[PDB]
Amino acid sequence: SHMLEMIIKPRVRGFICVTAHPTGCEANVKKQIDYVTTEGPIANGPKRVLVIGASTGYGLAARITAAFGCGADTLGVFFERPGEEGKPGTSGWYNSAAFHKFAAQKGLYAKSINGDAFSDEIKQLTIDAIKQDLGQVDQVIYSLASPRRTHPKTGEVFNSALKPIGNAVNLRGLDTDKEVIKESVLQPATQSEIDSTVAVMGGEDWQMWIDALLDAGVLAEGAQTTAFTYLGEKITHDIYWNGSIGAAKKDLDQKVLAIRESLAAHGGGDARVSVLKAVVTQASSAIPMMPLYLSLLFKVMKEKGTHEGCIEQVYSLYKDSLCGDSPHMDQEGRLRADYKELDPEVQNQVQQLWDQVTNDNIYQLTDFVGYKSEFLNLFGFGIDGVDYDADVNPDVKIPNLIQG
Ligand SMILES: NC(=O)C1=CN([C@@H]2O[C@H](COP(=O)(O)OP(=O)(O)OC[C@H]3O[C@@H](n4cnc5c(N)ncnc54)[C@H](O)[C@@H]3O)[C@@H](O)[C@H]2O)C=CC1
Ligand code: NA
Repeated sequence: SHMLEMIIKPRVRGFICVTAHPTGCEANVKKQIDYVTTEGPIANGPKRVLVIGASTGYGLAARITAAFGCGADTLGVFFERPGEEGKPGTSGWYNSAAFHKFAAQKGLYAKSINGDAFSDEIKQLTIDAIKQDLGQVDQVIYSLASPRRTHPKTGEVFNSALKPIGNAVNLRGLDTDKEVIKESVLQPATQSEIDSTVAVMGGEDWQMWIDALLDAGVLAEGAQTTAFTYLGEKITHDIYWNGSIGAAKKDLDQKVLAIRESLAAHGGGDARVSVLKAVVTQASSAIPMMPLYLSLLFKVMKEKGTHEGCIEQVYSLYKDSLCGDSPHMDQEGRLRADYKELDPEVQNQVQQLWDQVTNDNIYQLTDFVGYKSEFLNLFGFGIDGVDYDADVNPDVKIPNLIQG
């Protein structure tokens, strides 16, 4: 009778929210779109863009930036769960439904492919879509965050590890359920754990993608590809940059060589690793220390007027560096968009606060309030203008969605 609709509220445990709100996710996507259109157009951008990991976080922001900033037709790949009666879909599903809605309103092409981007099947479906619709693509954004990867050949399942390397580490953090500041000791990764992490979050699959598009002739001349990375403040180095996930990110710096080699022989193509700031996403919230680190960083950067989320960061990456006349390069040939997080004065303040925070001063020393708000926003909760009291049909459909 009324069974087709429901009132959807957050159900949160740690860094996991098992519900998502379709109306709220739509409004969140609209907010990011309106940011881009308010900042204004970006000149000399790609007009045909493939985003791998296009449904949430930085990849969603890249899709929105490319489409509503550069005016691009966009093809997205992601791995999300559709809604069904009584069972809300994932936020990325609802985000992507909204993206298709708003793109079509603006007369922009938007097609998506839902499935495992690590697989040959999904690469071929993507190839088929480009051939049918666009001819070629000018830019490929590589923005996957995953705990696992099934090798497309051997069928071996690799699982990522988020551990330090060498020595065990005493890592402080904020338990967001209990609101306590506490520490735990993380054991170092074994060689197998490191290899598995490089296999998942390293650059092999990115390479596989560019080669497959190349072989099929659906990569255009003067095209560009970038994969997102994080270097972070020195305080994050034990768990991130110099940890197992860092070994994977370091591999991007090496794969950006052979991939760039393949592309540069193809009409003068290129590849870069783009370094971005820490933001609240499904991925970051799951990394040890990150909820505490983000709570502090948010506070410090807000004090300086430099706080940004996904859309602000990616908009500036496109405008300043991917398409801009004065790009921000480092000594490694990485594109850097993260310098405001890495400023020595910011690092110093974050470090001082890191060593002062307790159960009783969390709200005086940090922006845990902001962290919590942004975390809920990911899932479509706490958004302006959304009536959370209203029943909603969780079964939200997407036109031009190819299910793998
Ligand atoms: N979150 C952060 O602070 C930062 C993240 N980055 C990097 O940006 C990239 C994206 O991260 P986030 O935006 O944080 O993650 P996210 O969790 O918001 O998004 C992950 C995306 O990958 C997709 N995905 C995951 N597995 C897939 C699969 N097997 N097949 C197809 N799609 C799949 C998801 O659908 C989603 O679109 C990552 O490389 C991450 O390391 C870089 C700087 C900092
Ligand atoms: Na992403």
